Amino acid sequence: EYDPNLKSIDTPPAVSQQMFNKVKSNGLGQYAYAKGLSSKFIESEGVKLHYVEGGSKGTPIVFIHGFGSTWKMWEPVMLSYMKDHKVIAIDLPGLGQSGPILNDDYSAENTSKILIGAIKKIAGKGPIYYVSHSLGNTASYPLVANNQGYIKKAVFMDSPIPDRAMFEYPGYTADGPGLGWHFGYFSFGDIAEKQIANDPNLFFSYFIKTYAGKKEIFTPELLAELIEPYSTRDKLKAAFGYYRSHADSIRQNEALLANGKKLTIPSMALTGQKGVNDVLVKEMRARFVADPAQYTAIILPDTGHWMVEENAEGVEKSLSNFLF
Amino acid sequence: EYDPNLKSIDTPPAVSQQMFNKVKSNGLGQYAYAKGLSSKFIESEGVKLHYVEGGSKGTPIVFIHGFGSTWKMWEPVMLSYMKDHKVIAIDLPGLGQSGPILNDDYSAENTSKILIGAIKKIAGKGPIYYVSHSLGNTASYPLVANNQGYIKKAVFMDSPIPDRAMFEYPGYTADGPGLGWHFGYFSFGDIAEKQIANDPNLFFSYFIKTYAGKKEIFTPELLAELIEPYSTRDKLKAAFGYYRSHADSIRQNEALLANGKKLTIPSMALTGQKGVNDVLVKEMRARFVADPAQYTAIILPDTGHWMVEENAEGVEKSLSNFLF
Repeated sequence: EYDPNLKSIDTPPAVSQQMFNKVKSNGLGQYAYAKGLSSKFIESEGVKLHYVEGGSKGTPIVFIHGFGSTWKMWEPVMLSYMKDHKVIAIDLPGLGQSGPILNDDYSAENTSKILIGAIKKIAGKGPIYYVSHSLGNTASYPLVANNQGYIKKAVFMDSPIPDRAMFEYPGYTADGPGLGWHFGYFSFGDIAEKQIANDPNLFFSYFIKTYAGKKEIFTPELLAELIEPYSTRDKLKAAFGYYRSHADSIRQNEALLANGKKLTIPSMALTGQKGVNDVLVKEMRARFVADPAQYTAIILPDTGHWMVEENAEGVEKSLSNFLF
Repeated sequence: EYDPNLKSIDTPPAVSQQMFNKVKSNGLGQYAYAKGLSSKFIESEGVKLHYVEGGSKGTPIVFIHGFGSTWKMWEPVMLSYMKDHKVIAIDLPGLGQSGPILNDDYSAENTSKILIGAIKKIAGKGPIYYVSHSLGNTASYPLVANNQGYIKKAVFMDSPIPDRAMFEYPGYTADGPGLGWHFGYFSFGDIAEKQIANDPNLFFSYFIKTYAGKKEIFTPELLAELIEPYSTRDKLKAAFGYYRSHADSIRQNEALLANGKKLTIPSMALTGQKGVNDVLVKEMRARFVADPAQYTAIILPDTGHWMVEENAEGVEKSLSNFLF
């Protein structure tokens, strides 16, 4: 929730860059994976994807991060599940250590095409469970909707799936900046890319803390680890490509919804009370589920947008109860 | 109207600063006062306001600029009218050469109180005509609603007056970034202030051209003149205070309307088709005017948001036909 008293940092960009360098050179943040996990790369449709996996036996679980995150956001859950499950977290095209989509088509259909080809190779013949967060929800709906069966169950976390309401979210509210404003700023030419690349730490420290419920978790070192992956123009260009492509993704998802392809597999909207809250919950119920008997909605209390950082226990309990 | 084909500049920020310095050092832009016009300062409620005046006899006309402008935006109109009218253009609190509101209360009620005190000293016993553009519309509704009679006719240009719909304007649309996004960005901590201060020429060249119908008018030299007044953290902080204070301004204007304080004097919505377009026209007609017969709506075709820059003759004739 917007906090009018939150201060932005005044760290000089040069000092922040030293922090980012230290993260990479010391193999921290997105480059750090715990015992049991392996970092790999795979080519899909000419795009080199980075992923991390663990486990072997048991229904595979594929985790797709979003904006401000990489695969790394899933590490605690992956470690928790790897004893019983193959666990796979993939960096979204262009983000983390995955290469960019060079024709700039970051629409839901294109990213879904890229992801599914990789998933089929890494996860195998299935079925699998599919867990998505933030921009993962933008990248993934066609993938999930067109692969029900191979996807046995699916979870979308906090952020809305692109639909007609994305043309409606307000830029401003009685509480200050609204859900809609970043969809505009991030698709406003290359301005966000250029402005944020000048001082990624400044923008993201404020941005990340703003949507956190538990702000104290986000120490400067943790913030550096989180922001390093988004510290260059190429990574910001890729991230904001998702936003430029939203009108496309909306048209694509609206077509799926109208042309049969609602969800007939069990699905869950899992959100943070202090994050995006009830938007995804209402959205999926009203528009995305064929039978509400298969739909679970859970809003974690006192939890912001960064759900695994702030409430890994709540995320894990919700996923376990729903998936297994 | 967003332009996906418009490119941002690549001018180094140091080179842009040379341009801003040339503007100030040579008395260009907001510092250039045409023959017959006089630059002055007046204290109101502890705030030092800059204003420019011309003419002597005739019903006075007060002009209030908005975001991206200063008194300077009105100069051609002022020159047109000064032989027959006292003409007065005031820099909004904190903007142009006016000093800041130190407690950050840039709400409609506060800015209206500051403005009306100065206006009554400068313009005299009245009655007067009042003409506003962009953030001037945010600053001015209580002033106008509470001083009808002294204010004999009022014109609001392009931008909406803060009301309930300002909590609704979408951040994103099928045609790209929407009317709502900047209301959120500009009220998001001090992030806009800091990012734009790093390279004002980059942000404003793109912002200004995007909102223009006639983009060719905005040469680098004109843009240097327009951006210089918004080239420092203090000026940007004030500008974005109007945005932080919008939720206050909305509650204040809604309270006015709910207590029946609609306009009962002739009023006009004068907008640019390629600018904010029909939003203000519809808003004033539905919510702000007691008697539709007193209300004039004019949307200038092929004219963007910067109405006097882009169509000085159309603005002058529309104003003249309505006011005189």
